[PDB]
Amino acid sequence: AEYRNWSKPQCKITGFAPFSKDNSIRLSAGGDIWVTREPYVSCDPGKCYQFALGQGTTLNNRHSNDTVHDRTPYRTLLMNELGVPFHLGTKQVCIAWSSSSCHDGKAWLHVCVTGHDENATASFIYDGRLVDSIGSWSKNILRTQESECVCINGTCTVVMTDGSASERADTKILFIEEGKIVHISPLSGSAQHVEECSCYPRYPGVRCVCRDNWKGSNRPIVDINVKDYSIVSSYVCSGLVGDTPRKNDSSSSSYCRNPNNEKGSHGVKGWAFDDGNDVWMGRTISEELRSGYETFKVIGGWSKPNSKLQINRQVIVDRGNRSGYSGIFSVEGKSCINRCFYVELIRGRKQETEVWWTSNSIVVFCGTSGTYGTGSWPDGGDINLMPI
Amino acid sequence: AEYRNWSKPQCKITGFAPFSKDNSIRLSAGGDIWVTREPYVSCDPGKCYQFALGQGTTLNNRHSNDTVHDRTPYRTLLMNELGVPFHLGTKQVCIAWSSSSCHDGKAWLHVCVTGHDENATASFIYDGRLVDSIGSWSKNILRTQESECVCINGTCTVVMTDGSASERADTKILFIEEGKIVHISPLSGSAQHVEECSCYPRYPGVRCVCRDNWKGSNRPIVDINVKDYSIVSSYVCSGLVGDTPRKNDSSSSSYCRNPNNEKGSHGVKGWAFDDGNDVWMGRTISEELRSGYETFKVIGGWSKPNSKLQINRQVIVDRGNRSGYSGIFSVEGKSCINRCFYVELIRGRKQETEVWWTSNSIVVFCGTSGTYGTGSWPDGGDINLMPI
Amino acid sequence: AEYRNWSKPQCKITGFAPFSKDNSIRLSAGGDIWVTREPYVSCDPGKCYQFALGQGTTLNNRHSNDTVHDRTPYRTLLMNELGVPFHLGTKQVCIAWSSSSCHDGKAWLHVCVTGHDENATASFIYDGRLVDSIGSWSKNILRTQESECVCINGTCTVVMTDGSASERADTKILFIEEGKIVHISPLSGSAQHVEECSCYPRYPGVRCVCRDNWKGSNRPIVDINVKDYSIVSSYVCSGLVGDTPRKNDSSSSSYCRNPNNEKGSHGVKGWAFDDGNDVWMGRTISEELRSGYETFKVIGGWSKPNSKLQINRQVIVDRGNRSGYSGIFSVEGKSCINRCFYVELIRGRKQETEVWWTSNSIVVFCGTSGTYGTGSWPDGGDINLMPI
Amino acid sequence: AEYRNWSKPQCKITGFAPFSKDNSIRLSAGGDIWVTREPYVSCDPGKCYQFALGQGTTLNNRHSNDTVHDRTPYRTLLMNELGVPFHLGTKQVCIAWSSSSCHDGKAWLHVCVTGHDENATASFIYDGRLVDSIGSWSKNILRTQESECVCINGTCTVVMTDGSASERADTKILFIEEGKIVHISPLSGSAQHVEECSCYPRYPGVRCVCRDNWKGSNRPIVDINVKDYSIVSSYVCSGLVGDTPRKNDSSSSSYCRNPNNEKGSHGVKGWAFDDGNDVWMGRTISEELRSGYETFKVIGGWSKPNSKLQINRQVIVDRGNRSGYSGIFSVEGKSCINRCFYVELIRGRKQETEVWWTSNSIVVFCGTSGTYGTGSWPDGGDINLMPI
Ligand SMILES: *[C@@H]1O[C@H](CO)[C@@H](O[C@@H]2O[C@H](CO)[C@@H](O[C@@H]3O[C@H](CO[C@H]4O[C@H](CO)[C@@H](O)[C@H](O)[C@@H]4O)[C@@H](O)[C@H](O[C@H]4O[C@H](CO)[C@@H](O)[C@H](O)[C@@H]4O[C@H]4O[C@H](CO)[C@@H](O)[C@H](O)[C@@H]4O)[C@@H]3O)[C@H](O)[C@H]2NC(C)=O)[C@H](O)[C@H]1NC(C)=O
Ligand SMILES: *[C@@H]1O[C@H](CO)[C@@H](O[C@@H]2O[C@H](CO)[C@@H](O[C@@H]3O[C@H](CO[C@H]4O[C@H](CO)[C@@H](O)[C@H](O)[C@@H]4O)[C@@H](O)[C@H](O[C@H]4O[C@H](CO)[C@@H](O)[C@H](O)[C@@H]4O[C@H]4O[C@H](CO)[C@@H](O)[C@H](O)[C@@H]4O)[C@@H]3O)[C@H](O)[C@H]2NC(C)=O)[C@H](O)[C@H]1NC(C)=O
Ligand SMILES: *[C@@H]1O[C@H](CO)[C@@H](O[C@@H]2O[C@H](CO)[C@@H](O[C@@H]3O[C@H](CO[C@H]4O[C@H](CO)[C@@H](O)[C@H](O)[C@@H]4O)[C@@H](O)[C@H](O[C@H]4O[C@H](CO)[C@@H](O)[C@H](O)[C@@H]4O[C@H]4O[C@H](CO)[C@@H](O)[C@H](O)[C@@H]4O)[C@@H]3O)[C@H](O)[C@H]2NC(C)=O)[C@H](O)[C@H]1NC(C)=O
Ligand SMILES: *[C@@H]1O[C@H](CO)[C@@H](O[C@@H]2O[C@H](CO)[C@@H](O[C@@H]3O[C@H](CO[C@H]4O[C@H](CO)[C@@H](O)[C@H](O)[C@@H]4O)[C@@H](O)[C@H](O[C@H]4O[C@H](CO)[C@@H](O)[C@H](O)[C@@H]4O[C@H]4O[C@H](CO)[C@@H](O)[C@H](O)[C@@H]4O)[C@@H]3O)[C@H](O)[C@H]2NC(C)=O)[C@H](O)[C@H]1NC(C)=O
Ligand SMILES: *[C@@H]1O[C@H](CO)[C@@H](O[C@@H]2O[C@H](CO)[C@@H](O)[C@H](O)[C@H]2NC(C)=O)[C@H](O)[C@H]1NC(C)=O
Ligand SMILES: *[C@@H]1O[C@H](CO)[C@@H](O[C@@H]2O[C@H](CO)[C@@H](O)[C@H](O)[C@H]2NC(C)=O)[C@H](O)[C@H]1NC(C)=O
Ligand SMILES: *[C@@H]1O[C@H](CO)[C@@H](O[C@@H]2O[C@H](CO)[C@@H](O)[C@H](O)[C@H]2NC(C)=O)[C@H](O)[C@H]1NC(C)=O
Ligand SMILES: *[C@@H]1O[C@H](CO)[C@@H](O[C@@H]2O[C@H](CO)[C@@H](O)[C@H](O)[C@H]2NC(C)=O)[C@H](O)[C@H]1NC(C)=O
Ligand SMILES: CC(=O)N[C@H]1[C@H]([C@H](O)[C@H](O)CO)OC(C(=O)O)=C[C@@H]1NC(=N)N
Ligand SMILES: CC(=O)N[C@H]1[C@H]([C@H](O)[C@H](O)CO)OC(C(=O)O)=C[C@@H]1NC(=N)N
Ligand SMILES: CC(=O)N[C@H]1[C@H]([C@H](O)[C@H](O)CO)OC(C(=O)O)=C[C@@H]1NC(=N)N
Ligand SMILES: CC(=O)N[C@H]1[C@H]([C@H](O)[C@H](O)CO)OC(C(=O)O)=C[C@@H]1NC(=N)N
Ligand SMILES: [Ca+2]
Ligand SMILES: [Ca+2]
Ligand SMILES: [Ca+2]
Ligand SMILES: [Ca+2]
Repeated sequence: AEYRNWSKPQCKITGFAPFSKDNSIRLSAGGDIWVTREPYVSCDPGKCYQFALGQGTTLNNRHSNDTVHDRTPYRTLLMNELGVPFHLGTKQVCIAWSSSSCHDGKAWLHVCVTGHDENATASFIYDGRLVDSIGSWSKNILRTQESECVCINGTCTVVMTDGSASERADTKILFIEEGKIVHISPLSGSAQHVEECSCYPRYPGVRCVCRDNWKGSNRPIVDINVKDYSIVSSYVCSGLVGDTPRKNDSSSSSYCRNPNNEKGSHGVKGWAFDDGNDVWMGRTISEELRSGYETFKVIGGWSKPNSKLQINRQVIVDRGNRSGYSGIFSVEGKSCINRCFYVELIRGRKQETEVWWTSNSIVVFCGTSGTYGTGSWPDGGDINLMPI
Repeated sequence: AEYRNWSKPQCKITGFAPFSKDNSIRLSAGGDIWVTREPYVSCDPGKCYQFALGQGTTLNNRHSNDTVHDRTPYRTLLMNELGVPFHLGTKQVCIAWSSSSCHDGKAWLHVCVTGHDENATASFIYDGRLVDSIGSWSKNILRTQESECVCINGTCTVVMTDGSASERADTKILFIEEGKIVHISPLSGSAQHVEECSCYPRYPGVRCVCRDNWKGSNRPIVDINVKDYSIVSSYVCSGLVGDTPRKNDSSSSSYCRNPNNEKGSHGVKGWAFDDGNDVWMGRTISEELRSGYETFKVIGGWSKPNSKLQINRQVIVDRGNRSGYSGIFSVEGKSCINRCFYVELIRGRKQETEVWWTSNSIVVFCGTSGTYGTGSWPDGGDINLMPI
Repeated sequence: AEYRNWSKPQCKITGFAPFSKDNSIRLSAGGDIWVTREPYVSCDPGKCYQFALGQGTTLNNRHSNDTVHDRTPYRTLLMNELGVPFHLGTKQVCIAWSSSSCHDGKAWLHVCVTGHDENATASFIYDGRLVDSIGSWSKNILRTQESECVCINGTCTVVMTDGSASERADTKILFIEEGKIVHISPLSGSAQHVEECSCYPRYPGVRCVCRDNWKGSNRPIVDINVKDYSIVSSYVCSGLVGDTPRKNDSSSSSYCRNPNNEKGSHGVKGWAFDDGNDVWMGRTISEELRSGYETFKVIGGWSKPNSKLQINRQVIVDRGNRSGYSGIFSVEGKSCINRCFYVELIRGRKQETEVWWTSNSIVVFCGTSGTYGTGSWPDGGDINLMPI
Repeated sequence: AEYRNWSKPQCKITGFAPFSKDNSIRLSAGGDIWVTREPYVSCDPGKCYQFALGQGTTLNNRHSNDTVHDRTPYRTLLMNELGVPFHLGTKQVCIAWSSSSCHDGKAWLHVCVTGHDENATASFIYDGRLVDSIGSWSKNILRTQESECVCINGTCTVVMTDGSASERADTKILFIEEGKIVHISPLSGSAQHVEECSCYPRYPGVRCVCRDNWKGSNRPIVDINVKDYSIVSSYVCSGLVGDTPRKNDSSSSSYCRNPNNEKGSHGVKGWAFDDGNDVWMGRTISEELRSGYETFKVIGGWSKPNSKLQINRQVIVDRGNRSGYSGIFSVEGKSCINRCFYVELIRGRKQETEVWWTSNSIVVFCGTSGTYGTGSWPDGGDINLMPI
């Protein structure tokens, strides 16, 4: 077992091909399935796992009532092989209402945040044991990525924020070796609010695309140097912006450096990645709600401010159907590093009042150098047939 | 771990012996069990797995209503060790309403087709990662074997069709190395319609027996050369024909080359294999419906046009009970390659209107060089005791 | 991985200590648990597994009605790690209404009998593949041990019977190498009826204690020489006899050679083993019914005809509670071979008419060279609280 | 695989960080989950497992009625990976109404006590086989730790008691090598009543902190020398005492040697460990009931009689919520041995009469050298929403 270095070129990407779907809401109506939100995917050198924050209950269960809330002492991080739905034999790997996980080539790191809003604790669990912890620095909901961290040569990086959801906050990037925090770098650069980073290896460093919850509907970028620990930050250049809410495609803007101040408050976790001058990105189809999901390439979208020249659109979830969070993960192939993404498909309250609970299923796609057609892969639960 | 070459002689076969049964419909009445159809069996060098296309629901579940339909975005390929029924802890290995899987000696390949009828995508997943994809070439339900593919020296072959179910279509044979499509050969030869191939290693190549959905109640043969990529095709010589529907045993014919034009439209997935001049084959007992299942050898049935000299009949499922799809798989023994087969036992709509769902169980037999008796191994669900 | 030779002395035994219990009937009232009978235990070099013949249904299931019957096409052999109850994720390793399993040091052999009463088939499955089969020789319920077979230096032995349950029958001992039948020896010697043998390694050969269903309430012994394939047989010398039904302890007899002709018809699977001149044995406490279970040593019970000098009695199941089948298994320790046994605890019809089903749980004890106390470990299901 | 020696220094501890929670009571209301009590945690060199004494039933099950009782023949020791709740696929590793388990670096030892109150048997199971047993010496509820044993260089130690719960009893320390009892040392020293020891490696020996059920609300210490087999004992010096019941913090006392005679009768399993002159310890917040759970360091609490100088308090379970048993486990890191603890969260009768059953969930924390905040992690079941 050697440490991952991710020192291969990024794979050619012509778009994305179907990879996985768990259909967990449909199954919940005829089986004991965990209530979840904030899912993600991360893979060890051999195989992929799906993760989510449990609500400490199954769906067909009186405890599922009012599971819309984000933070309780009963939330734990679930971990199954990808494609295995969260049944009662699912392992809860730590106590968490915010998490990030990654494999360094040798073992799994889990970063798990729980406790009081005003004084939370993050535990660092590596190779099945607790190695480190840190208390809240700003005493206002310490929180992390809700997707995979990234490790190079045994140094794993994870982005965490503490402080306001609607003003300047204190974001820090932790460097972790075999579960031990060896360095913490405060955020630097021009990103003005950073949450829920979707990070990927871009040898020799790590690159993240995140959520600005304050003034931006354009997505922040954070670049992390694992050798000198320097942090830089800015915004995705693309004038087709990635956050929800946002303005329409003709009114939206981004000039690469500053929050656009266009329906900037609130947000959704999302992702994008660079290919030379171009960007690949996903987003909800709706500009207001977490409904629909589309991916596309913006020509010049990485290096040219405010570019809106799109190509290679794919519908992942049709506009009539609910989506949610999305995030990136990276998979090492024979000769290149591939980029994949998941979409959380949220069902229940508050939007759907037919039931009392709030949960999600997942759908997953991976980059391809081949060809593909079209479809739509929504949750598929019939809200009127569900246990309430 | 070395690549499979399958370079051993075929085992002596005197008939088939019971190997596995999952009883999943009976269990569905008292437990959370997936709704499935189109099952199959494939084995790695150590052990066998059962596969099926899920309907994204369990049977005792309101979502099981009207699961007769062939293609939805909720269908996924299930994979368990053979004999483990599709319980809620079953892994969904990809999104699929048509699939083929095989192990090359080192890792599993899955071929999975999903998306719009008119523009489907096939994903190629090898060793737990997406390696390739292809879009629909004829824009009319791209589809594949619904049974195991076959790999020799690391080249895996899979037969796919796109186009009409009731006229000339575009069948292609893909050659896949570690999940990457390295070559695609169009169908050639005298088979006029080819679907749902049951393929087996016949060193140095691959041989398939398939479904003609158009003009043949005789089964097509496709031979695949993995070195020069040439394809040839014809029909099983046996005058006792293998498809359903078909004419009676006295009226039926085949002359080895052309569809017989005898109740040729429609069909069922099935199998046959050669032993010198003789053929072993299975088929439904009913000539009209997917009811009963019998196996036998036809003396001269491989090389003599229209031979009807049968011997070594076995009843697998009595004529009063429902069958369905069937297919071949191959298992490497100490000194020879054995041939085995599964039978899908379909229950529910449209034939049985007592329930709203459509599902199946499975029964599995393997070739033997020993002796055996008689029996009948049907599904065993009591349609009047089932959840509706 | 080397073949087991079992070439160590038998461990010192002062009695038996509790090893396992699965409590499956109690669990069946609040969970999806298989309906079973005829359970047994066998261990690979590392760990033990529990086995049973399923009835192709869970208990809380309409299909559990009238599961008293011995033989159906839905019965399969279940296999879990010992102590894991037969939940819905349990593997069905073959189709069987009669079975025997054993590990040769390298891999598992399963012997599985299914099909028509008058023309059954036994499949031989080794290392996950079908290697051999044999048809019924006497056309009257081919059947086997319902407990572990035994392998020495890669030759596995299994005792099978075909023919009358109430007159002279045709018993044969099969010698099996990597799943292939290499030799079959007919029963020889003075045992007049032999069923359901409980066999154990007694280097350099195999020794079995069985059920006489015809004229004996004394238990037959069959000795198997794995080098020259010779079979000899007689009866356990002990005047305290092991079968049910039987006469009382003062009226019972055995003189080592012939069936005692004392309430000889019918029987129950059971076990005994030798220690020099002494015998260890178990039996039901009731002389008429399968109720209670006791173990003891008979001083002189192996070599002295009709000895009744007992010592070291233990109650395993109190006389007020139901038992059933019992059988031996052997476990290799550091320096000796230990002997253990299981007891099937049968619940339901026909004896208990409060429910419609027939099932069992299990309890397991192992020989000890240490000390122990007393107890009683019955099924524990409350028949009046069970699903019907 | 080498034997554990635990020959590293104890880790720096500044307090404890969240590690695991299973939420099993909440899940029990919508899924088949075992009824348990007396849980614990023990880890092999790679990963941690959770253990508990089952009641031979799931919670949503008529057999769960009146599961308040401590000892039945249906109780078994359950073992899952830590964080996997006790679902129906959980392994029952032995028959037990009292247990201790530990891994010696090569294999698992289980110590399991069952049978009649007046004549119980303890089985010693190592590497999946029964190696030894001992009968009750004092004929009055032979019993053990209900938490992990400890092994050094292949010698495992376990503390057992037989005799009165309310007067002088017969405690013995067993030394076990590969499952075989090689030596038994009677308790010696000034501890006057010793039950339910929480033991940890303190190279070159083993140290335990236990429950005095008779005259002490201060906790006994037992030190075990694994080389010369000598036993010494006393009481934790801290004037803030660890048992429940106890007097208030101002009235309580301990002078290190003798039971304090302060509300000494009854007790709860608990833990403490030394760091030079200081002690870390947990206890219920309530002085009368098993409610709340707090941890803290007492400065001088190991070596200075009656010290009450506390620092580094953490609330684990708020005072309004139920706790129960607690115990220590040790985890080997890169350069030091860490100390962790679990808390049993008891729900149901007799305290909560809304339901008929008695069960528990668990929460687990590990020592940290980092920082942390605050929270409360109670069971979380709504007693008014539970199946009864
Ligand atoms: C079977 O499946 C395949 C694979 O999914 C699918 O092919 C894909 O089709 C989509 C939709 O057409 C393609 O994505 C589009 O790409 C165009 C640019 O490509 C065209 O123009 C260039 C340059 O001239 C040519 O080289 C090229 O050949 C094409 O002709 C983008 O313009 C598209 O974006 C617009 O349309 C979207 C809706 O489709 C809008 O959502 C989006 O906002 C854009 O609209 C606005 O921008 C336009 C200018 O960009 C302008 O007209 C207005 O401002 C407008 O309002 C979109 O990204 C994708 O590349 C194809 N994939 C591949 C690999 O070929 C097949 O269509 C499908 N067949 C069926 C019937 O199912
Ligand atoms: C216990 O279990 C064993 C194993 O399953 C079983 O033995 C098997 O019996 C079946 C049924 O008889 C055998 O299969 C048949 O084989 C004959 C040919 O074999 C005979 O003829 C040759 C050549 O002269 C002899 O060497 C040989 O010894 C036999 O006498 C086929 O003719 C059979 O096919 C016909 O009958 C079927 C129904 O059984 C029809 O479905 C089928 O359509 C065929 O019917 C038509 O063809 C006939 C000419 O072929 C002619 O009469 C008419 O056209 C007719 O309508 C069938 O394949 C099988 O070989 C045996 N297996 C072995 C290994 O021996 C025992 O019977 C069983 N016992 C019981 C009581 O359960
Ligand atoms: C705590 O747990 C331990 C371990 O389980 C338990 O000890 C065991 O007790 C049983 C029951 O007494 C013992 O088994 C009996 O052994 C005697 C022979 O031993 C005695 O005699 C010899 C020779 O003189 C002495 O060396 C020895 O010290 C003993 O005194 C057998 O006779 C017993 O069989 C008879 O009684 C059974 C009921 O207990 C009947 O079911 C059985 O049919 C026998 O009855 C008939 O035979 C008698 C002559 O054999 C005669 O009296 C009449 O014919 C009669 O009707 C039985 O096998 C066992 O050896 C002990 N185990 C060990 C290791 O010591 C403790 O008793 C237990 N304590 C409590 C209170 O729970
Ligand atoms: C965010 O999260 C952090 C980490 O959990 C938390 O910090 C921790 O706070 C607790 C509670 O204050 C600290 O534990 C206490 O420590 C004091 C001793 O520390 C003080 O005094 C020393 C010596 O002068 C100073 O060096 C040091 O800086 C501190 O000022 C103990 O006295 C505390 O025990 C008493 O209070 C408890 C309730 O909090 C009682 O339950 C307990 O019985 C004690 O009460 C009695 O004793 C007193 C003297 O000891 C005396 O006043 C009376 O007799 C009294 O009745 C307690 O152990 C802990 O050390 C902090 N942890 C760290 C690592 O700093 C933050 O508070 C938290 N913030 C929020 C708002 O959530
Ligand atoms: C995209 O949003 C812009 C900005 O709101 C829309 O432009 C406005 O449209 C209304 C008429 O519907 C006018 O009264 C306003 O003067 C416009 N505002 C500005 C600032 O231009 C535009 O219509 C939207 N485009 C689409 C296609 O919906
Ligand atoms: C097999 O099918 C053939 C073809 O239909 C049947 O032959 C027909 O039988 C009817 C009488 O029932 C006659 O009126 C027709 O003239 C026949 N047609 C031909 C073309 O021969 C034959 O009877 C069937 N055999 C069996 C055993 O059912
Ligand atoms: C054991 O069984 C024998 C054989 O039946 C019993 O002896 C019989 O008892 C009855 C009186 O109850 C007499 O009328 C018969 O003459 C006896 N028959 C013989 C052949 O002796 C004996 O009583 C039984 N022993 C016990 C303890 O139940
Ligand atoms: C702790 O317990 C002590 C001992 O009972 C309490 O002291 C008693 O308090 C009552 C008044 O409430 C007096 O009448 C007794 O004289 C006291 N007894 C002794 C022996 O001192 C003390 O009040 C308790 N402390 C707290 C904070 O509850
Ligand atoms: C720690 C926490 O509660 N994070 C929140 C997150 C957060 O409110 C925003 O990013 C603003 O800061 O929003 C959302 C959301 O759906 O918008 C869900 C997350 N829920 C959970 N991770 N549990
Ligand atoms: C891709 C697809 O829908 N294939 C069909 C197949 C097909 O309709 C015929 O071969 C004609 O082309 O028929 C059947 C069938 O039962 O006849 C089931 C298959 N269902 C699934 N594989 N899902
Ligand atoms: C193959 C078969 O049916 N064997 C029978 C067995 C048999 O009837 C007797 O030994 C007489 O021959 O009896 C019993 C029994 O409980 O007495 C159960 C077995 N049931 C099963 N193994 N399924
Ligand atoms: C063997 C046994 O029954 N031990 C008891 C234990 C015991 O009563 C006291 O320590 C007094 O001796 O108390 C308790 C308790 O909750 O106080 C539970 C234990 N239950 C179980 N381990 N099953
Ligand atoms: Ca925003
Ligand atoms: Ca056809
Ligand atoms: Ca008999
Ligand atoms: Ca006490």
